[PDB]
Formats: sequence, C-alpha cells, structure tokens
Amino acid sequence: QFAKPEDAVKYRQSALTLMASHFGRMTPVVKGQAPYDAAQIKANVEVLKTLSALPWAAFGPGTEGGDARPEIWSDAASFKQKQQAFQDNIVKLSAAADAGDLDKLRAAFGDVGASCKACHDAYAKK
Amino acid sequence: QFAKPEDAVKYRQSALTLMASHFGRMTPVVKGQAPYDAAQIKANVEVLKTLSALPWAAFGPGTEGGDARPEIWSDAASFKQKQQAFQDNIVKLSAAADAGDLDKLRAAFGDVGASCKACHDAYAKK
Ligand code: HEC
Ligand code: HEC
Repeated sequence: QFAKPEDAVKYRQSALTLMASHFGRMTPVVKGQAPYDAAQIKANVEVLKTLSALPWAAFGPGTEGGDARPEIWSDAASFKQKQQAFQDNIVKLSAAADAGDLDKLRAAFGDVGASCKACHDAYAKK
Repeated sequence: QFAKPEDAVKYRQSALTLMASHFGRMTPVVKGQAPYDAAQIKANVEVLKTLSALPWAAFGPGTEGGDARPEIWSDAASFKQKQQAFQDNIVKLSAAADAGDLDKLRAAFGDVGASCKACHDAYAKK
C-alpha cells in the first residue's frame, strides 16, 4: 500500500504512536489512580486490538529505512517471534477486558507491557 | 489521555496518517486498476471504520495548537458538523463493503472522499 519505502516508515511510526496511546492511557486505571469502568476499558481494548495488528506489515519485506535497528530485516524471523509474543499477549488482554475484572486486567496489562519492552530493547535505536 | 496538549497534536496527526492510508490504498481497486476481492475490502473497511472515529477527540476542548487552522476550536460546532458528515459517509462505505458489490463501493468511496476534502479545505493550513 506504500508508493515508496518512506511511506511505510511514516505509516509504522503513526501506528506505533497510536497503538501506544491506547495502551498507556490505561496505566492510571491499572494502578488504581483512576476509577475502573469495565465498559470503558472493554471499548478501549477493542480499539487497541485493531491498532496492535497494524505496524508489522509496514516493517516487512522492502521496508528497510527509518530510525529502527537493521536486524528487523536482517533477522526477520526473530522480529516475527517478538511480534507473535506481543499479539498473543494482546489476546489475553482482550479476554481480561471482556471479563470485566480488574485483577485479570492488571495481570494481562503487565504481560503486554513486558512484550512491548522486549521488542523495543532489541530493535529500536540506542 | 494526553499529558500535555502537544501529545494530542502528535496523536491526531498519526490518526489522520493511518486512517488516510487505509482509505487511499483502495483507490486502485475503485478505479479497476487492481482486482476487486470483496473479502479483502470488507476487512480493510473494518479497519478504516475503527480509525475514522479516532482523530476527533484529540481536536476537542483544550487541544489548541499544531498546524491546523484555529477555527477548529473557535468554531467548534462547525468542525463537528463536517465530522458528522464524514462519519455518516463511513457508515455508507461499511454497508457497501459488507454487501460485496463494486458499484456500491465506488459510489460510497466517492461520498467519503468528498467529505475528506471538505474538512481539509476549511480547517487545514494554506
Ligand atoms: C516489536 C515486535 C515491537 C512491539 C511488540 C512493540 N514495539 Fe514499539 N517499536 C518497535 C520498533 C522497531 C520501534 C522503532 C520505530 C522508530 O520510530 O524507529 C518502536 C517504536 C515505538 C514508539 C515510538 C514511535 C515513534 O513514532 O517515534 C512507541 C511510542 C512505541 N514503540 C510503543 C510501543 C508500545 C506501547 C508497545 C506495546 C503496547 C509496543 N511499542 C510494542 C517495535 C515494537
Ligand atoms: C474534518 C472533520 C476532517 C475530516 C473529515 C478529514 N480530515 Fe484530514 N485533516 C483534518 C485537519 C484539521 C488536518 C490538519 C492536521 C495538521 O496536521 O495540521 C487534516 C490533515 C490530514 C492529513 C495530514 C496529517 C499529517 O500528519 O500531516 C491527512 C493525510 C489527512 N488529513 C487525510 C484525510 C483523509 C484521507 C480523510 C477522509 C478519509 C480525512 N483526512 C478526513 C481534518 C479532517
């Protein structure tokens, strides 16, 4: 869907920015600093589910460039592993949000956050 | 969800960039230059449906700034009108995509595109 590889760069940066806002905006709820409204969180996690699927195609074949570390493309199998892990953690977060229990939300949110951190430690520039 | 108003700016720019890629990537299909796969388009329009709801809250009260024209906030009622129009056109595009007919897709895609253009003509900087 990208006329030139730089268009893939701009797309994935935007996808990560959004996806991220939709994860991080729940931090005060998970910590108990903001109230837990099960319906609010269920709706937000549905948006995060959609967004969480979007960056990865724009890091695929022929999208070399941008600021990210080059092992995304030179070790493509290993970037897909970190991706599978993250997308599986998102499914667990959707289940917690759909159940409407804050304890399960806290646990799944931690699971997702650790998988965010893992990929960033390996593949973002230092 | 934004720590400072600049975070709303970065969010809405990203939302518009994505949402836009998901609309514009269908142009070759609408024109007949790429093949029409009803299931492919239905899935893409579901992603566009989600994205199309996201920019507007980040142009709401207290989000003044960025590059956009100031009438977004000084004439907030009139920006919401152009928004209602766009979101209603998106519902028509979802119906066309779910029906799986290229003729209806072409018509609804034109309807959406005109509503994209209208808001940009009024509210983006020149
Ligand atoms: C690997 C499979 C990733 C997963 C899982 C997550 N992120 Fe990530 N992220 C990844 C890369 C390779 C980069 C570098 C992109 C670049 O601009 O060089 C990023 C970057 C981000 C950013 C910054 C984006 C920007 O436009 O500057 C954010 C805000 C971000 N990542 C957040 C984030 C969150 C919250 C995640 C889990 C919910 C997450 N990322 C997962 C790779 C990967
Ligand atoms: C008014 C209710 C809008 C509707 C409907 C659409 N867009 Fe728009 N768009 C709007 C504003 C006020 C701006 C300016 C933002 C800025 O950065 O100053 C934009 C901008 C865009 C952009 C550029 C974003 C960027 O990061 O530079 C794009 C790619 C864009 N708009 C596309 C777009 C599409 C495809 C639309 C219909 C599917 C659409 N916009 C609708 C306001 C409004």
